[PDB]
Amino acid sequence: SSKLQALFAHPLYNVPEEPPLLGAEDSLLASQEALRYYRRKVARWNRRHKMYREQMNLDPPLQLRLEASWVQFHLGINRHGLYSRSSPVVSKLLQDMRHFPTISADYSQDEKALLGACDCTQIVKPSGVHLKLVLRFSDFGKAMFKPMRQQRDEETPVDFFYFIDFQRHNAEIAAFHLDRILDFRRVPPTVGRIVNVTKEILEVTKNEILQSVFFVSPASNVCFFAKCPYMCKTEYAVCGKPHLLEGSLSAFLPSLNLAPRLSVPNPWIRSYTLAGKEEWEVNPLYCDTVKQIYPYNNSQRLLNVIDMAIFDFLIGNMDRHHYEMFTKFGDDGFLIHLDNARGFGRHSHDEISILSPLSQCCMIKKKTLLHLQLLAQADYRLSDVMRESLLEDQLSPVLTEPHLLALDRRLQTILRTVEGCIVAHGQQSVIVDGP
Amino acid sequence: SSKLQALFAHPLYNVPEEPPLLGAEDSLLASQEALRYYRRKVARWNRRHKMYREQMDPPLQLRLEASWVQFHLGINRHGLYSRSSPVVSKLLQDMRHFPTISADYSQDEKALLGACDCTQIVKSGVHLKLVLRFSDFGKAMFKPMRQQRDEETPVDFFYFIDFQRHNAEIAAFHLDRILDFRRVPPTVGRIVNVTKEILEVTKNEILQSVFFVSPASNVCFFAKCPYMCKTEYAVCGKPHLLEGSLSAFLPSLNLAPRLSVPNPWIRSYTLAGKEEWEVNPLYCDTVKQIYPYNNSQRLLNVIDMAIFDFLIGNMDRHHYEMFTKFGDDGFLIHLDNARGFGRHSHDEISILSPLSQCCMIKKKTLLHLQLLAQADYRLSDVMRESLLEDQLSPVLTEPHLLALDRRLQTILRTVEGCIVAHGQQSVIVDG
Ligand SMILES: Nc1ncnc2c1ncn2[C@@H]1O[C@H](COP(=O)(O)OP(=O)(O)OP(=O)(O)O)[C@@H](O)[C@H]1O
Ligand SMILES: Nc1ncnc2c1ncn2[C@@H]1O[C@H](COP(=O)(O)OP(=O)(O)OP(=O)(O)O)[C@@H](O)[C@H]1O
Ligand SMILES: *[C@@H]1O[C@H](CO)[C@@H](O[C@@H]2O[C@H](CO)[C@@H](O)[C@H](O)[C@H]2NC(C)=O)[C@H](O)[C@H]1NC(C)=O
Ligand SMILES: *[C@@H]1O[C@H](CO)[C@@H](O[C@@H]2O[C@H](CO)[C@@H](O)[C@H](O)[C@H]2NC(C)=O)[C@H](O)[C@H]1NC(C)=O
Ligand SMILES: *[C@@H]1O[C@H](CO)[C@@H](O)[C@H](O)[C@H]1NC(C)=O
Ligand SMILES: *[C@@H]1O[C@H](CO)[C@@H](O)[C@H](O)[C@H]1NC(C)=O
Repeated sequence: SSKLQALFAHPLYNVPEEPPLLGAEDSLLASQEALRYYRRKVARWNRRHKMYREQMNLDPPLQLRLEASWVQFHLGINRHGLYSRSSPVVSKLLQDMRHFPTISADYSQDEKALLGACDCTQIVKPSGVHLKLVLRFSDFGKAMFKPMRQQRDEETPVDFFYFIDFQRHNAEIAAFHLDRILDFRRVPPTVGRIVNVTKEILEVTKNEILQSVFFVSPASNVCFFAKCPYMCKTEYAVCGKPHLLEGSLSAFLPSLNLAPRLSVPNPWIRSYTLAGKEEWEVNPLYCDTVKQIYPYNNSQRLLNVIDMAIFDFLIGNMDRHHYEMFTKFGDDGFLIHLDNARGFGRHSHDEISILSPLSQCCMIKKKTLLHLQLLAQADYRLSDVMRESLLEDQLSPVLTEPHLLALDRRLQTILRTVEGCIVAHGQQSVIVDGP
Repeated sequence: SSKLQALFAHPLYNVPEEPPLLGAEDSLLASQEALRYYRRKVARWNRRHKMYREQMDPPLQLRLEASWVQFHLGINRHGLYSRSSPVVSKLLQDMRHFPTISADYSQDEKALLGACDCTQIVKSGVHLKLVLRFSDFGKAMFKPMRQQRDEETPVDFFYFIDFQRHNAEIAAFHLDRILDFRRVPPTVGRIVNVTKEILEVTKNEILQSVFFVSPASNVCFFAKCPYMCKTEYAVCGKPHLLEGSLSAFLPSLNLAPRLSVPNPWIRSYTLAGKEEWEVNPLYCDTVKQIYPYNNSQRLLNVIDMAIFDFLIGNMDRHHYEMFTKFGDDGFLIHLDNARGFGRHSHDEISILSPLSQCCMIKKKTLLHLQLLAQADYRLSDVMRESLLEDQLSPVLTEPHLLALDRRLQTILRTVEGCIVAHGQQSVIVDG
């Protein structure tokens, strides 16, 4: 039969989560306050669209429809995660980002600043994906489009080979599918899409700078480039073949005006060579100190970081410098796992230093451990349910077989690490229950 | 006598460097082209200053004998400045004493205004730094001392806070000069009247509006977006004076373009047991076959940079910068050393990975390290002596100074390990 279907039909994936949702105070957005904010944005967008049409030389207006996928997605964000388990709203949102036509395109706000005044210090930073764009669909929803990395390192002399995000777009897609399978529900829905850069980007953008950077390749391909990255001799161009370009689309979170977010540094982003001969991943003194440092003094926050370390270890992401949280949900709120483009880069190496929070603190959520133990059994094998889940995406296969099988190998390392913690402290100390 | 004086009088610190400079192609700037560019900027600044003052004095003239002008014209293929340079000595004094005439935000921080997004704010970033311009038209990067405790910055993680930030920029330059790397810009400490020398001289209305008087009757200025993100957001005089670090500006990118290059050893990896990462050569054997590390000079320069970073315990050298004119094999600029001198009781040997994996080192670099390990030229003694010249003396406490001796011994013991495995001929490269 189907292992993915058996997984979500399993009793474990149908246990109600505690404490139950109390409606208002547990939802991220207030429906009436958020809807009138979106209605003002749609009226704003229609005014710009009517005036822009007059400035050039030339359809019915757009209406904010409450039943849109992204609207229900935003209103569905609650204290338990970004989305619900076995959610038909997420399924509809994935299809909508995959098929809906685009109506506008622009740069991301963080890259509109780096249009200068070209300085290679703020351009060659890691984890930064230049040439990415924000697309707006016909239902007014927005997604972050990260195009596939195409240029080899000979075309980018400054880039170091083993740091290039070759798997960049595949990593965003597969990280969401693993998030759903693990039932963390902490990364935004993400799909692959083959995009006509001419029709769905160049012909819909109102940004004159983005219009001017499009050009025709000597091989008769349609391309757009970033000028400042080109001068810094890093990645600067992507091209259709001759029009179609493959990439990843990630659904936008609610506006920071409606839901502010904080960025918090990851205390385990770096490992340290301790004075011999105790190993870093096994020594608990660091976490013993972090446990006494706000906000890691409360149980939920440290357990959430341990969840994030397990997720990062599974995808081999060494670049989680910071994690983000919603302000409304306070310190005990869940962590948002954004920008996973640095994952799934090395299928033949497992960086156990990512697991350091688990191996040092020696505690784990009961829910998290049961899901990992279930995904290690043959009937629910993690590589099988992942491969099956990823067949839904337009860019199937998202992950090759070596990456899928590495998920099973890294899962065994996580469970074998849990065994080590239990030997040293007992199940009562390691396996923490939820309020 | 004086160990610092004995160091620079030693024969080693007076050997002429090969190959000798051939004048034109070895200097960074073309004198006549750069001087007319600076003269246009001074005329521009006088034009901006004449209109601004009318909306509410004799003009400024670009003087060739100014310290920073000779500093810029002195940059050549061998480093940012010359050994035992009286121009550098004058520049350190000028940045310490000259009055300011203008103040503004750094260019990279004018972008984050803002439009507040905490992702681009909590990035090694000093958001309260300012660029000051002196009466001789020279510019310096002012990084104020970190004052706010972590209770006032709920998002900041304690062991990541750059408490030693301003002292680290100063001490990193003094160590750069003592090592004779000559690769970081001259840097001084200064106790700055934030009212007289910043608020009353800036033409940026936003910077004017962020100044306020503390309830404790201190003069402060703050950053709005960092405050909302619950990170470091304010520094204060007591009630006017605030100490910080001043780093001399490099020439304009219009005159001398620079590239940023990722450090291939910024991260360490857990190899399959039980071979250690810093000792296993397979990684550098691969990097040696990857441009531009296939040529000798570039890899040796990175190894120099790793030695420097290990001495100061800087784990945050994600990128290094180079001048475009000098092409490959050019020297590396060691900028923004604010993350150094943070842990005096811990030695992160993974920083030394380029040396311990590649097992090669410059002959010049090794001889300077071997000399600085001897009692008569002890690195901690010459550093402590050198740092007494700064207004914020001692700049470094005793644990940080003594850690320099311990890390120097670790570097030398690593070289011995390389020589045992490959012999002196393979490890010690000549120029
Ligand atoms: N799913 C996501 N993946 C990656 N980054 C995201 C995602 N959602 C939001 N962001 C980040 O948040 C920014 C959008 O923040 P903002 O609050 O401006 O949203 P907005 O809807 O554009 O705001 P406004 O309501 O003013 O138009 C993006 O530039 C991006 O960097
Ligand atoms: N000593 C230094 N330490 C650290 N960073 C520096 C130093 N000198 C220069 N920089 C960096 O290099 C950048 C150079 O900027 P820029 O090219 O605008 O210089 P400029 O002289 O202001 O140029 P312009 O001729 O346009 O005025 C600065 O923004 C600064 O961040
Ligand atoms: C992708 O989009 C482009 C642009 O709309 C399509 O190209 C055009 O349609 C036909 C086919 O060449 C021509 O008569 C038009 O003149 C083209 N327009 C432009 C602006 O070039 C293209 O067909 C789409 N599909 C693919 C697979 O490329
Ligand atoms: C720092 O600078 C301020 C401003 O120049 C000095 O304050 C002034 O002191 C004079 C008398 O010496 C008064 O006439 C002004 O009204 C003061 N201005 C303000 C804003 O208070 C201050 O004395 C300086 N502090 C030093 C040099 O330590
Ligand atoms: C965690 O520590 C903070 C310290 O400010 C305290 O306010 C909070 O009540 C503590 N919570 C728990 C669950 O220990
Ligand atoms: C290193 O490789 C580049 C390009 O592959 C080449 O131009 C250069 O000459 C090589 N280095 C040496 C020392 O030959």
